[PDB]
Amino acid sequence: MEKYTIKETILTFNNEFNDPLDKYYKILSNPKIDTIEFGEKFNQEIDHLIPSNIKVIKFGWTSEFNKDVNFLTESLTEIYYGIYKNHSLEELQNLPKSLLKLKLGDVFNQEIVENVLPGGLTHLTFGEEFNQKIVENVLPGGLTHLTFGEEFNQKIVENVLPNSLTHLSFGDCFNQKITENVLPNSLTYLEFGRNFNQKITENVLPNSLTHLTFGWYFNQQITENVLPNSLTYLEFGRNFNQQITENVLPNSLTYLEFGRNFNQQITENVLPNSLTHITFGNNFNQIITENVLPNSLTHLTFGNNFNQIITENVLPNSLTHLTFGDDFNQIITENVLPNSLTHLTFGDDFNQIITENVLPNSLTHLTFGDDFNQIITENVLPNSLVHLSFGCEFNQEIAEKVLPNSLTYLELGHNFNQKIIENVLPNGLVHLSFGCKFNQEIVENVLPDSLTHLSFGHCFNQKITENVLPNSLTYLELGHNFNQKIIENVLPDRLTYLELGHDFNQKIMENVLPNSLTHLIFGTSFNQNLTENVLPNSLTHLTFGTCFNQKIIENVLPNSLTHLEFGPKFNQKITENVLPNSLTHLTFGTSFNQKITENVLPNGLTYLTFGLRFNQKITENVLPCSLTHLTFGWYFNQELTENVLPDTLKVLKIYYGNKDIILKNIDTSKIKFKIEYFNKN
Repeated sequence: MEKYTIKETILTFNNEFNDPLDKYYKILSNPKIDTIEFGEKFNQEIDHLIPSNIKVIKFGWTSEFNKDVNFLTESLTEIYYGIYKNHSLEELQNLPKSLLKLKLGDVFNQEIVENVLPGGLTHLTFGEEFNQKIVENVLPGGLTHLTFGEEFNQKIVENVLPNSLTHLSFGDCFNQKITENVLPNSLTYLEFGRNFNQKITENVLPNSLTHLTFGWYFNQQITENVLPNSLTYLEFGRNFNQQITENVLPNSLTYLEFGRNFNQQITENVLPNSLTHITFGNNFNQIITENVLPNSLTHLTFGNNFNQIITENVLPNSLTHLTFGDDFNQIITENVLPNSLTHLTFGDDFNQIITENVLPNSLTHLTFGDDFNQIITENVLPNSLVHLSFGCEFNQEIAEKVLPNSLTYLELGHNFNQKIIENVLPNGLVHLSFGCKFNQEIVENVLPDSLTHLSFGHCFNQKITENVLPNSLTYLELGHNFNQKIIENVLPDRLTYLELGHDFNQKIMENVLPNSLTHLIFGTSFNQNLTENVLPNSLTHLTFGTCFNQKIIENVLPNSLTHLEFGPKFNQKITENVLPNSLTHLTFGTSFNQKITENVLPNGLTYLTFGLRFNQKITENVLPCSLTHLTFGWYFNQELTENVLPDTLKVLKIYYGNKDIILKNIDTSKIKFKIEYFNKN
């Protein structure tokens, strides 16, 4: 929060770092760093202050840097400038001939002429404001990637783009005609920006283009033999809404995406059989008939407005993924969904009855939307289904033979609150999740013993008695309102994770928590005293919630515990032999402010974090002898001495505002550990 940081090869300065570099040469000469990342505030000379090991200088788009730069290392290969950086043409002419990748500053807006940009450059990106003409032999001859900024809107004529270019991206304002032989024969990716709305005729798109993306305003017809036979990816923009007739989409296309406004009829022999992915935009709402969709289609996504009926032999037998939008709510009868379909997702509005042999026997994943709320009877859900998710409004009874034996994942939605009796949930269910409103009794032999994960929503607040929870349960999450006593022989023997909710605040007696539990999480309200042999001897992680503020005496915290987190309100004395010797990570909450004497903190503790309000003196032989990471809070305001800190210490985390008081008696220039500062904002 007040430093620089090294990761892999990239050194990143602080986002607030604005200091001269004269003294960092040593730091920057570290032979394992390739790049420097500067931030928002840095605005200092970098001319002769950069060793030649760093080959990439990335400034970050909001950088405040605007210094004249004329002596970059002749080993630089990449540099990217930010929003406030300008250039003179001299500066660009002084760029090193090693440069391969360049983003110009966003202020720059002067005509670049011949023999200015580095000749060997391969990647060029113009700044936001650049909008000057470009003529022949201006762009480096071996350029491969060219990206224009927002404001560029100048004509591009023949032989200005290198015949080596593969990637071309226009910005928001570009809107000039593109004529024959302007786009290089090597181009593969072409992206137009917001305002491009110009006709595209034959022999304009090269024979090598694979990816074509239009932007917001493009809305011109696409005629026969305009799209090359190499195109595999075609994405239209918001406004494109022209009819696509026969033989205009090439026979190589695999991905087709429409934008918001496309809403034209699609007849036969328009969608090439090669297409695997089709996505419609928001407004498409035209009927699709029998032999229209390609026979290779695997993925089909409708937009929010689509709501036309789908009859037999419309969906191809290749389709595996089908996703409906908000508005779809048409009846689906028997032989409509192909027998290849594995993933079916409905949108908000779908709420039609689904009868016997509508859902194909290949379906593995069925997701309903907000409104679905019809009864589901026997032989409706197929026997291949593993994953079933209901939406907010489903709230119908689920009878015995409704859910298939193959189901492993059941998620019930916000409003579901019907009774669940025996032989409803299939043996084999692994994940069961109840939504907000579920609050019905769960008696025994209801939850399948195969279940491992069980979580309840806001409202569940029913008793859990004996042999109710399945034998294989490893994960139990209780919700906001759960506040019932948990008794002996309720939690099963393989439970490792138990999370209690906001309201839970009942006493826990001795043989309640199983000796398999490793993780215990108390909610906001828990504030009951914990006594001896209550917490099991397997527990490694203990987290207290907001309100827990009871004194912990000896032989309460188990001898297995490694990670202890107190909550905001915990503020009780901790004396000798209370924290187990196994502890390695200890975190106090906001309000803890008690004196800590010697022989209290386990010596094997490695991570210690005090909270906001802690402010007690630290004397000798108080801090653990193994401690490596010590963090104090905002209000800590005590002198630390070198004889008080253990020799193992690696990192001390401190509030900057109080450094002068905390480090009064510490030569920062002779310590073996690293000091990290934090701010209030």
